[PDB]
Amino acid sequence: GLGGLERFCSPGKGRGLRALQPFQVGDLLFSCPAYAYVLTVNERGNHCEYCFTRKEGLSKCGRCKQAFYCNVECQKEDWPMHKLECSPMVVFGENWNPSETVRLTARILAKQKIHPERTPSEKLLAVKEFESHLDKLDNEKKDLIQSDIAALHHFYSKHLEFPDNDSLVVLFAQVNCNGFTIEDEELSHLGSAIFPDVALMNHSCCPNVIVTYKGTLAEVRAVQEIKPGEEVFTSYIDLLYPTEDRNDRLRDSYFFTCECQECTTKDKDKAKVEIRKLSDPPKAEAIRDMVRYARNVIEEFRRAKHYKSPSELLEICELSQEKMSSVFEDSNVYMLHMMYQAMGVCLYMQDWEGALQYGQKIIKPYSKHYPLYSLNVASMWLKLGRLYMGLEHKAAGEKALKKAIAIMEVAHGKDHPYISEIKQEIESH
Ligand SMILES: O=C(NCCCN1CCCC1)c1cc(-c2ccccc2N2CCN(CCc3ccc(Cl)c(Cl)c3)CC2)nc2n[nH]cc12
Ligand SMILES: C[S@@+](CC[C@H](N)C(=O)[O-])C[C@H]1O[C@@H](n2cnc3c(N)ncnc32)[C@H](O)[C@@H]1O
Ligand SMILES: [Zn+2]
Ligand SMILES: [Zn+2]
Ligand SMILES: [Zn+2]
Repeated sequence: GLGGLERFCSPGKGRGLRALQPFQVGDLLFSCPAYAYVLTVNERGNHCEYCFTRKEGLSKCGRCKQAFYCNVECQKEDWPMHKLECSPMVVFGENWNPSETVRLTARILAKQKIHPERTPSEKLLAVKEFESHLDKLDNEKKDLIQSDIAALHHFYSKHLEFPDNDSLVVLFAQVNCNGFTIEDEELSHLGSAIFPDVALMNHSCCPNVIVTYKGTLAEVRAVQEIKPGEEVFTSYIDLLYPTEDRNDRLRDSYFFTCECQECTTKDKDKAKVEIRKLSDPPKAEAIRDMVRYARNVIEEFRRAKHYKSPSELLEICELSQEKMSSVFEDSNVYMLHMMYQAMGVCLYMQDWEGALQYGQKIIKPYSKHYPLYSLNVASMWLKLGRLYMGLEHKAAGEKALKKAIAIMEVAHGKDHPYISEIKQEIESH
């Protein structure tokens, strides 16, 4: 196993990770190399397929022209995994579209055939031992898994010997329960991976650890002091939202209800759903209605970004904020979500001024709603800093870049390449 830690039976939480020694804020508890991993399609050409290094001048795979590498070594090392997609991409052509979940599951199957023995990524929890929640699956989820199984057979039958359908619904449910997405310093999606020992950790809305990535390596660092005997908890979800919203997401994606201090006390719920203080305050029924509206526009926008124009997307943000502002304060998390979505539309449109004015309204409430060390508030400071720097506002930029570094030093470690990059950005301008 891992030094200073141990696997244990967490009452009402199945298996978990327990500390056998003290850990201070910013200490690295452990690292876990990716068992299986996949670079997201939209990041091809930007990062090396094998090690996830973000570099200019990456070598293109001559066969498929859709895999990029640091050099010939990264290329040869990725071939046992790349071989699953190389020829299929050119033969299926435009028809090649398996979901990221399917791309990852294919590599797990390939890894199980090549390396059946326990890997260095499985010191405490093995891939085969993963929780699946098979018995909890409803018709909607079973249908989704069946769509994934059909795509797995459709695109990856060349090198893989598949187990029966029942073993594959168990596998896909394990991947849903235990899979990780890898994000960059701005929380932008890079890919998906399997980190078995990292999947041992249970959830808390007040976590004592944070997971970050150093290429394909997962790193676990304390964001609170951890004493011997204490369970080590990470957050599975976005902690901006009130208790009900967090537990709806936790029940839906992870089949459990959280009972952490935050969910029990609901301390942050009041400010998260802050109401405008006005002559004749809004009635309880007016609040519940606005909240119902808010959750519906979130869903509406999520669907809309796939097919609506950037001006239509901003229109939804601006109009929903207008309707909500009659009842809701600007610091209210539903206003924040729409402002964050509007900021993203500006960034894509390269409207740096527009992005900056949204970010400026988001950062103070973010700090108030998120825990002391948070990747979401670090990433927002970083975005804000780069916007200021880009728009020639160097003093405001250096200040925001340093605010981001202060959180990142705890979460990513002092020596993290993302911090060396940000420091080079402070140096240059
Ligand atoms: O890293 C992520 N979250 C942080 C905490 C992760 N840790 C890791 C150990 C504990 C928590 C994260 C991972 C994934 C991810 C990565 C790989 C494969 C499938 C992934 N997804 C899983 C969720 N699924 C949603 C719908 C669903 C749910 C259950 C079922 Cl059964 C079905 Cl059918 C469909 C979609 C696929 N995705 C994500 N999205 N947002 C966030 C996501
Ligand atoms: C990635 S696994 C974590 C390790 C898991 N406990 C095991 O024994 O394999 C995620 C699953 O653990 C359970 N879990 C995690 N955090 C929990 C919590 N705070 N309360 C209850 N169950 C939790 C849920 O069943 C969830 O789907
Ligand atoms: Zn590389
Ligand atoms: Zn290729
Ligand atoms: Zn909680």
